[PDB]
Amino acid sequence: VRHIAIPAHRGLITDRNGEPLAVSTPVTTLWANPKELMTAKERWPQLAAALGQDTKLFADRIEQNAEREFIYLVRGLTPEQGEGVIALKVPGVYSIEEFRRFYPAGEVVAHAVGFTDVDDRGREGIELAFDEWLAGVPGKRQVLKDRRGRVIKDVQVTKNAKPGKTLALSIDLRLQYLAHRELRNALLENGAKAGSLVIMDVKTGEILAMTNQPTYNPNNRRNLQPAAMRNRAMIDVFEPGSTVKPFSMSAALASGRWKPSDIVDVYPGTLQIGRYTIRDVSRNSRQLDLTGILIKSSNVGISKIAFDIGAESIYSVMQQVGLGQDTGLGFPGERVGNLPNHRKWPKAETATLAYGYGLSVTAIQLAHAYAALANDGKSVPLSMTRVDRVPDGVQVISPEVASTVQGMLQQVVEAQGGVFRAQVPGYHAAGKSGTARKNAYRSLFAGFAPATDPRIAMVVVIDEPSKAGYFGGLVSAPVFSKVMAGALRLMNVPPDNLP
Ligand SMILES: *C(=O)[C@H](CO/N=C(\CCC(=O)O)C(=O)O)NC(=O)/C(=N\OCc1cc(=O)c(O)cn1O)c1csc(N)n1
Repeated sequence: VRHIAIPAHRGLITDRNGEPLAVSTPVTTLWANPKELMTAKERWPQLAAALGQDTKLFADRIEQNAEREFIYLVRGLTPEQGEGVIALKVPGVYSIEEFRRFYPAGEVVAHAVGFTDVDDRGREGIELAFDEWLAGVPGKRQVLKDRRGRVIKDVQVTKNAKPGKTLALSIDLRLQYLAHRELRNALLENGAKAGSLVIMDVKTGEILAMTNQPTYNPNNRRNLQPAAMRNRAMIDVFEPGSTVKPFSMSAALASGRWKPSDIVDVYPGTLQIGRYTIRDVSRNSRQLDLTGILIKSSNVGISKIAFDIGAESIYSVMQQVGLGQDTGLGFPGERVGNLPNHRKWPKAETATLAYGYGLSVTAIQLAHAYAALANDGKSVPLSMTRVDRVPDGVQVISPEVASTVQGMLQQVVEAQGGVFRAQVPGYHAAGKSGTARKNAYRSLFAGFAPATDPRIAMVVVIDEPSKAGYFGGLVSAPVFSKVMAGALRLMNVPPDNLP
């Protein structure tokens, strides 16, 4: 080794507004030439103490490595701590300017921003996904070692350590803080195991917030269990249940055979498909219109519509909105989930698909799907980075069918017997709850607002609420209301519910 690489300054990660999220902070690494340290043995106890180390263990280490010309003493200390060891004037001890990451928002954006390893290389989240952009390239400086390893002179500074590039995230730190606090509070109040909350800008494909509970302080990574490190919104796959019925309804409305005032008979709240029985959660209905099917979350109702239209039209919509499909985000450990397909769709698979059983999705897929519906049936590619020029997007559902589904979803939140807990102060809000049985449950609420001209889509996933109430509308809906209210206010969205 006659040439050494100067660690590059890792690029700044900021939120959409330039609020710092990952900052490269100067640190100092101490290394030694054992052949030189072996000539200053009386100095070892002073040095042993200065680096923390036990006196005899430190000496054993230098005696074993006595023939080597380089070893690390201690990596990434505070510059002043490094200074304090250099000030001892121990022959063979040399310093290196190094970089370590500091995460100002800490636990609030841990899962999204991720973290770097010992070597300042991206390991998790955005740190890894954008490692090439962030890392830059180290620089080579020529050194002059006589023979014993003693540095005489820096001959030629050929290549300079090119710093990493800045990266602005789509995340709004104000919305992220609001989402994190409200999800944390919901978990406490419901005695929940875990939770996820995703906020999307419907017009840009931007992830405005992505929070998971439990979270970790990335700055104090020691002791940590992977349960708090899981980026659940992108990794945890679940059956979306009744939250996918608006998509089955979109295929119904696009077929030409269905209108919202159409009536379905769901009595007695059960439907036998030979060996299999479709069962409604509440079984006190007979005739329901299409909005009623969504309000009462009738699996029987949607299965009957599904038999009429075919599972092919339902599969298509779900697939086009991104459920069980690649998000193109390239995040570490990102699960794609599953949208089963068939040549010939059997009656049982048709029903289960219509009501969200069998298929598995991520919180991120569900939010993106709701964003397409909120964005007048137009799907915009997902983004974790600030979007300056909006991509063209794909018309996945017709503007008219999307507008009708929106009105129905507004009625799911507003109408008698609906999800009144999702209601947003001064705005019309639209959405659908879900309760997936795992005897444990996953509480879901997906929606968007203002129901008039939608701006933001939101998915709230509450994993295992241990209180008497577990339905998505009891558990996840009040979280949506609070976070949606705060987000509409922060983005200065005009109210649509005035006289
Ligand atoms: C939608 O998510 C449905 C219906 O329940 N949804 C509710 C409950 C509130 C209410 O309407 O009274 C909501 O909107 O919050 N979810 C289910 O049907 C699921 N589980 O419930 C039990 C169940 C499961 C099942 O497979 C079945 O055929 C019948 N029942 O009763 C569910 C759907 S996917 C999954 N893992 N669970």
